[PDB]
Amino acid sequence: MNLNFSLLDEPIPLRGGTILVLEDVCVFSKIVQYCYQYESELKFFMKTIKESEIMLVTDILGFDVNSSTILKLIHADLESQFNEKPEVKSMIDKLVATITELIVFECLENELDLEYDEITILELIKSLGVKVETQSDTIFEKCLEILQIFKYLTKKKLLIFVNSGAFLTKDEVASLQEYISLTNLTVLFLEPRELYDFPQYILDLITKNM
Amino acid sequence: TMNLNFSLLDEPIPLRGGTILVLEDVCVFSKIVQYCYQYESELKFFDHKMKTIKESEIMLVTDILGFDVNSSTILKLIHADLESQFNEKPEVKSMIDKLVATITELIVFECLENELDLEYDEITILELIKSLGVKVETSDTIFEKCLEILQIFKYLTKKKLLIFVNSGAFLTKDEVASLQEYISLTNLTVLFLEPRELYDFPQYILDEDYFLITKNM
Amino acid sequence: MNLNFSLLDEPIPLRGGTILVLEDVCVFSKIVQYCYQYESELKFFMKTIKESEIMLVTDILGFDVNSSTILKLIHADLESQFNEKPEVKSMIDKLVATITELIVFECLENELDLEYDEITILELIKSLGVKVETQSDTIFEKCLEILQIFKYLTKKKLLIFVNSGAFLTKDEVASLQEYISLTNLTVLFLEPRELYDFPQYILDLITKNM
Amino acid sequence: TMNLNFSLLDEPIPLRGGTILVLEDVCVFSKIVQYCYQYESELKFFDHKMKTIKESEIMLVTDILGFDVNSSTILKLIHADLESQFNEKPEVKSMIDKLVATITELIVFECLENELDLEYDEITILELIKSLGVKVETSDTIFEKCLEILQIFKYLTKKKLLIFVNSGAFLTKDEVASLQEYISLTNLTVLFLEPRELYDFPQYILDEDYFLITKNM
Ligand SMILES: [Ca+2]
Ligand SMILES: [Ca+2]
Ligand SMILES: [Ca+2]
Ligand SMILES: [Ca+2]
Ligand SMILES: [Ca+2]
Ligand SMILES: [Ca+2]
Repeated sequence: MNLNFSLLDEPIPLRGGTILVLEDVCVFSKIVQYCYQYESELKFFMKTIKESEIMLVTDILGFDVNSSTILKLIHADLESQFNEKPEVKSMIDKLVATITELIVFECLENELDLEYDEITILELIKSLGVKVETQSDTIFEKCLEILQIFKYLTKKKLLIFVNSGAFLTKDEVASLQEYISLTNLTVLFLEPRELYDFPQYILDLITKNM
Repeated sequence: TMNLNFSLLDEPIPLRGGTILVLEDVCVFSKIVQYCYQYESELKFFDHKMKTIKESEIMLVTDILGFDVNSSTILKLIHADLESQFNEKPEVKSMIDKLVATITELIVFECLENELDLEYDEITILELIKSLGVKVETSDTIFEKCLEILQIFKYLTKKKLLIFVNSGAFLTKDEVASLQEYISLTNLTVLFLEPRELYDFPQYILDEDYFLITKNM
Repeated sequence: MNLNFSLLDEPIPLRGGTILVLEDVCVFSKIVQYCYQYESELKFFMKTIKESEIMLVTDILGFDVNSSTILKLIHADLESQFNEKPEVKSMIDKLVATITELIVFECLENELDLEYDEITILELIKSLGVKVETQSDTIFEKCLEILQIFKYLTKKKLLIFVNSGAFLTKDEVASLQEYISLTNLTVLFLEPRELYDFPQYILDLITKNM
Repeated sequence: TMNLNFSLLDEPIPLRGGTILVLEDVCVFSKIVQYCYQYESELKFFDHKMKTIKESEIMLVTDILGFDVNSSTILKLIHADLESQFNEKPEVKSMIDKLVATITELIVFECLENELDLEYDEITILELIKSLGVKVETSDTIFEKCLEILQIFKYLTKKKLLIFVNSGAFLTKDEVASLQEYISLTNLTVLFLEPRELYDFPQYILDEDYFLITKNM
């Protein structure tokens, strides 16, 4: 896909992980703003990328990777992990039947006439309170987690990181780029300065280290 | 055992077991029914130790079909109750613990396998009970719903008195009898507030002047 | 409109306030039930009356006349009462402008740059906490209030009172019937015994006191 | 006045007025930024009386455009604040009371006229303030939003320290200057955490070994 705005000679292609450097403070500021307020001067497309289809990250530690929407997707994912393990899943079914059986007995014994449905694997997973751990995150760890929840969000097409290179070591930028490619994601890193020596675009428009 | 008293009453009307109280004057009937709804006040219910029966200890029914046997208040009581049955069979509890610890590891196993750094807390018995969807079985007549209400009333130990308002009009003579039989066996204390005599069962009758007579003893 | 079910020789017409007596305990019970569970053996129509279009009252003191939906209608009603009093409404506008003016001044004086919209009559009415008083109701008073909120509910077509005559004096039944007719309502009173000497239907099917 | 200290620091870095702290090593920068987010802990902020600055007394910003000047937390503070301005002008309060009592009667008048038996409570100043929809005016640049954030930070007396993270990258030299001027006039205590030197302003610079030098004094 592509980024374009009127002052570009030609669209900036966005394939996999793209590092875009805006060395002029005023233009760094304006482009970050247009991204933030995308709806618009700046265009991503040759169908246009809707606003809802873009996720923008400026505060890494503050970004919520444990939204109801994401947890649902994680939990579903975990359940589907069992569908590749018929032997183990069947055992779980048997453990839950035994549990169900002990509970239904307590129901019979209760003075009330009680009824019930069933306990599901998904319900067990929800009850266990599974979520992404983030309390201890380093900034790099959290970047990875965002990438990883991003992959679940089939609706979202572009992830944009704002001014994040400053927090990452060379090997860390390396590790993130590698994960992006392995996962077929599309991610834009908006930077105010050249980010080490990775392939990257620079508007003063050139490319460096290809 | 129990007592119903207020200002205009010559004597307190005793509530023992199932009691049919006929308020023959419309105005008296409405007054008393209204007072029950407004209980907090003019009219008093108290046990034999002269301890007052509190609002919260009374269950007041006029809309039989509407009464919700599966109210959140009730379901929470039951789920808690089920959990506690477990907490009194240490061997069964132990079994529950082993099964949940194992299902837990198996799930956490998939968590580790997952790309994401995942944490979690624990699965509790209450959570299993709530996930299984335990609830009170649900009755295709008003008489049948009355029995159910009685069963719930007996289940709820904190509710001490059940008042049915104007329900006689819905019950055959055999049904009234079935009701009072259940009430007898299970030792309930139930007040049937009626606007007129209810067949020929023993019952109190209170006239225009709040004078009490019994009938069919 | 009409009530019908298979055991009737002919539909029972429902015009204004109708008293229907079911002297057989078993049939009183069954018909109350079918009303309760209307969706169905019992028919009200020659288009059929949808279930949502019927309001059923068995517990008079317990019925909620202060629902969000009703309050909205009451409050709107009150506002529209002002639209027939241009002089007074204009004065209220002037009182509220003065209020607005004192508040906006406090806004100017506040260190923050503050903005605002306007205070409306409807907002004043909501803020005042206007609702039907019910805490002290006698059963008769409450019957009247239900009738009175019923009139607001343009969607609802039939109100049914179950076994309520027992609570009402002759003059009270009289007063309710009178209000029903004056307000062009349609109301069914289901009774287990003859209700004094009003015009009424009786299934043992006859009419009495016409 | 204020101090930033922790384990690896030779000396505590003083926070007086507007402070630009350059952490030149990526790892140090990330470590410190991460520690600010996790503040509750390794890193300490304390005033001159050695009283600790609490989590709640710090305002930590990285996402400038995202900061919500009209948060429910803030709006409640402001509305309360507006009410209290009234409670200190007895003559104006008095005027407010008269106007509300009159509008009230006029409304209650329509209530009496209404068929329904209507009750009500009262209209309060807070309710008028909230009905009028008072809120903070809203800025079409990041620099402009920074000023707004500073204005809010000054307004919130319980917030004692403001930390901007990596915001230098967005500001021209004249804008940084405008910011620190506002901070000076209004006496704010602001920490700018930067990954590299910020133009040629006075600033602390902390190296790989947590040795501190000042620059451009
Ligand atoms: Ca289930
Ligand atoms: Ca983590
Ligand atoms: Ca849990
Ligand atoms: Ca408004
Ligand atoms: Ca009233
Ligand atoms: Ca109020």
